[PDB]
Amino acid sequence: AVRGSIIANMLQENPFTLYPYDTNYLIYTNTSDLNKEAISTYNWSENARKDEVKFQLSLAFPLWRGILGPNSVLGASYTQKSWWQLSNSKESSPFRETNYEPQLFLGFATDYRFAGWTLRDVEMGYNHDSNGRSDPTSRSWNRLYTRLMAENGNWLVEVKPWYVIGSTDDNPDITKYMGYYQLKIGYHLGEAVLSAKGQYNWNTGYGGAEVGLSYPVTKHVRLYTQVYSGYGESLIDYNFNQTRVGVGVMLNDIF
Amino acid sequence: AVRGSIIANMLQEHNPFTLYPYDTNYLIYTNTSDLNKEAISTYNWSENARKDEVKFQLSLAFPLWRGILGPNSVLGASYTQKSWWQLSNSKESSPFRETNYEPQLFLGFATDYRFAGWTLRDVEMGYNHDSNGRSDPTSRSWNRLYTRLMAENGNWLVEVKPWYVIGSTDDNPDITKYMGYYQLKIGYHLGEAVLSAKGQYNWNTGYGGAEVGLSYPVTKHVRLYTQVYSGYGESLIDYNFNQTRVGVGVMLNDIF
Ligand SMILES: CCCCCCCCO[C@@H]1O[C@H](CO)[C@@H](O)[C@H](O)[C@H]1O
Ligand SMILES: CCCCCCCCO[C@@H]1O[C@H](CO)[C@@H](O)[C@H](O)[C@H]1O
Ligand SMILES: CCCCCCCCO[C@@H]1O[C@H](CO)[C@@H](O)[C@H](O)[C@H]1O
Ligand SMILES: CCCCCCCCO[C@@H]1O[C@H](CO)[C@@H](O)[C@H](O)[C@H]1O
Ligand SMILES: CCCCCCCCCCCC
Ligand SMILES: CCCCCCCCCCCC
Ligand SMILES: [Ca+2]
Ligand SMILES: [Ca+2]
Repeated sequence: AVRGSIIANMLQENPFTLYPYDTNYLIYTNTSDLNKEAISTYNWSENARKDEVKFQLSLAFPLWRGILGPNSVLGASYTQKSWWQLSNSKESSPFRETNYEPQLFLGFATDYRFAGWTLRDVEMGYNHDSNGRSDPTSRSWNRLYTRLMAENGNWLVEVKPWYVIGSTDDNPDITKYMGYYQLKIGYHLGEAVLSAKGQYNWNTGYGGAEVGLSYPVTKHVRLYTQVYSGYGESLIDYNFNQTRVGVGVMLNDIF
Repeated sequence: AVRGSIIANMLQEHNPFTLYPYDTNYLIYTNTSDLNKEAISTYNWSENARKDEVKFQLSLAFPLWRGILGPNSVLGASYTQKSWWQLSNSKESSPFRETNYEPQLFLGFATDYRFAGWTLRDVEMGYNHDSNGRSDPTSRSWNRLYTRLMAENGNWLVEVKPWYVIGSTDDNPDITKYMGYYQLKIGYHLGEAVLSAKGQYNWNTGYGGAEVGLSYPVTKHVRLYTQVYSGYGESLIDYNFNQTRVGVGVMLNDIF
């Protein structure tokens, strides 16, 4: 029963109640640069705008609680990120890009304590990340990963290392830009949450950072502001660098 | 509270890391009688389209303001998303054929109006946008002002949702000929099993479509689910296209 424990939440016991995995938000954004050369096969690409509506849905699905003892769970998750040219009525406001991220995993709610920090989540599983397109906009990669989440007072730190498995023919140099792990830091400043999510490949010099700030405006809606800077904001832009700023609303933050 | 009442659920305060569902949430593997290659001929991969597809629906309710118009009312929003995915079509890099995005803003009320055995439980008024996220020439969209009314009686649930089309429907001008002005939903609780039927019919044109389903709990959060769709308007790109589609897979929540 811990703020930010995905798995501890999933263990909690009516049947019309869904569980979140990651953050759920809808924001209005502008990017520094639109990647028009990657989406050149789309008819509307020449007239693509830098202002878009960005949103993420993310859900956890407990399938088997107690598979490996009282504090474990066989679970699934689904994260979806979409970039939508709403203001671009000239081209019938199309979606530029969606990322679909299903996962299947074994999760453990833990309490290992070291140096003031408490390891709360240990999660191991399969991750698929694709963009739902055909050639040549198709982008896709699969990962075996471990997610480890620890908290210390107002801090939350999450490390997610992975191993790429299978084909990456659509984007074979993706690990050059994405790296082999993802770091997440949350900071709780009163009821406000400062957040940072990113990757850095130290042998290639590539990475990207997502910084955010949210605060409850009501007991229903949080205000949320986001900056993304770097490579790999979306699969179609994994090898593309830009800076994006957005404002909007959020249900859940990382803790 | 009451099984099947979206509004009654939305009024229950909870732990802020719990979402509310609006419609059903499911993931099924499907085979259609006919794939509408014609409508999607603009896509490079259209002629190698395969009749087997993954279909899934996500649907969430978002309480914005409880008590806006009294203790049993709510200002809310919903988002329903349906996707058809050519998973098996590795030859074309398994693209999505079609997604429908259905955001709503509404005023809802939890009621207790009993009449001839049936108890009206949900009264909902709001705005609906239904788009496919495409550009010319595959773009399909329509806006609607609707009322949703849900009533129950023993093992039965009946939901009627009549609407009024508003604004331009320039991507699909004759959409009302295949969809109609209302949607009917019937749920039946047979033990832990749920029979469901969801449909529309235009009496003046003879066009319609129906979706029948059966689900059974495997666990407290997961159900096995089978679906048959038959008729017109399964998706926006197929509003004027007739097909029969059968699917099997898993479900979180059924209609009650
Ligand atoms: C924090 C949210 C950013 C607000 C910026 C949104 C409005 C800017 O919109 C801009 O209009 C231009 C011409 O009219 C387009 O060509 C640009 O690509 C578009 O970004
Ligand atoms: C509520 C925790 C009771 C204190 C016993 C936990 C032992 C952990 O040990 C220490 O605890 C301190 C907090 O007491 C931390 O600041 C130290 O850095 C940590 O190493
Ligand atoms: C039995 C002691 C109860 C009083 C605990 C107050 C001490 C606050 O100390 C806190 O201890 C936590 C537990 O290790 C650490 O995680 C925090 O980082 C630390 O500051
Ligand atoms: C989102 C549109 C702006 C209107 C603000 C909605 C106000 C929140 O509304 C209400 O606040 C009450 C007091 O905390 C609670 O008792 C309710 O459960 C909550 O919904
Ligand atoms: C059971 C809840 C529905 C979850 C939908 C996830 C489907 C994964 C999509 C994969 C796209 C490439
Ligand atoms: C919390 C996330 C809600 C997402 C709302 C998306 C609305 C998309 C409309 C696109 C149709 C063309
Ligand atoms: Ca693909
Ligand atoms: Ca459109």
